[PDB]
Amino acid sequence: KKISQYACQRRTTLNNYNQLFTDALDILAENDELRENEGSCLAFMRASSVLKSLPFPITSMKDTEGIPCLGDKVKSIIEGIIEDGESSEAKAVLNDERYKSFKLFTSVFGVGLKTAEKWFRMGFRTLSKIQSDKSLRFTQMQKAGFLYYEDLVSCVNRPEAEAVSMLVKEAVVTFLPDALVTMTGGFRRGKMTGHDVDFLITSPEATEDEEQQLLHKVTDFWKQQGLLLYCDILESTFEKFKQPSRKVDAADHFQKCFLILKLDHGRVHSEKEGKGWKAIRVDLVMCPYDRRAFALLGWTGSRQFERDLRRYATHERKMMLDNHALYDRTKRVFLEAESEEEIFAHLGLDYIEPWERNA
Ligand SMILES: O=C(/C=C/c1cc(C(=O)c2cccc(F)c2)c[nH]1)/C=C(/O)C(=O)O
Ligand code: NA
Repeated sequence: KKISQYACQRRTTLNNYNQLFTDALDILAENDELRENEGSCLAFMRASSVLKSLPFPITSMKDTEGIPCLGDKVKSIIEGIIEDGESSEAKAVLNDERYKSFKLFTSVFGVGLKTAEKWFRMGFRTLSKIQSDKSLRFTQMQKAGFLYYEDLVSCVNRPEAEAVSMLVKEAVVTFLPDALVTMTGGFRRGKMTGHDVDFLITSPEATEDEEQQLLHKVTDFWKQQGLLLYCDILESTFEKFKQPSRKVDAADHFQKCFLILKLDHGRVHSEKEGKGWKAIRVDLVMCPYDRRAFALLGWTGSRQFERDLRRYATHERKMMLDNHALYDRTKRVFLEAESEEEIFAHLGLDYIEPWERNA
């Protein structure tokens, strides 16, 4: 059969046989994001995504025949890597002063594209020179980002993610004992590591007020217990009867919080001390019970899988999909789902397992 142009019609597992090509294409896509070239960024992301789905490594240009999303620019990059095992294009990006600075500065929690650009234009090149500067003013997010930098830059492993899951579940059930807590993001897709641990929380019997107060109760409990190192709660802007997003990259309107938690080493059951704890980035999302499948699907990712799911729904099925709902423009009805499988069925897609969504 023919490989689909949509990530939602491909099985993308963590055994990537084309890391030589995709690491180069991911660097080129990231540079186009920095250079504000959204179009070229998207073309490299789609090419990298399709190669990640292959069950074999590309070893000749003939191997690329019949593969979609491989334009002439991309094929030149693949050709170059086949030639000497390296990408001269990606090598130039890795040695570029702006690219190096952007990667380094945005590696700090609280620093995005605008602050990284600002510091570069000010002549900063190292985090040591930024942190020690007496004229710079930092946001509370950046202060936390610098204070817990070494812990946050070290990858969160599965024993740590599970230790955090235990803490989240223990805190949540204290206030809502019927609540369902699910680990989402990369770890749900089978990843060994991640930069953070994400969770979806839902309750079948909670009221609108109970739903709203849970993240405040849980974070106050952790603040009392001296485990809350950073906390930012974004209130819900969810609209029960609004049509799903038409945007390329849909925004999530559910109540959520961006945290840094103190994880004591005694809570981690691993193969393996220092201060005896590690700072961990944790995100919590609270959603209404009836929207739990849409939120789970959205938060499981990957970002490319989500983009293609929504693009397929729009272009192929005249349906509108987002983290909150699924709307059928032809039948003029919202479609209900109690599981991810039901969402895939509504869209006419064969079910793709979470570990097959690493697009
Ligand atoms: O990999 C991509 C990100 C989506 C995504 C969401 C997350 C987390 O936030 C996350 C991380 C670790 C643990 C955890 F529980 C949650 C992980 N995957 C996107 C590509 O497709 C690309 O950029 O090419
Ligand atoms: Na950052």
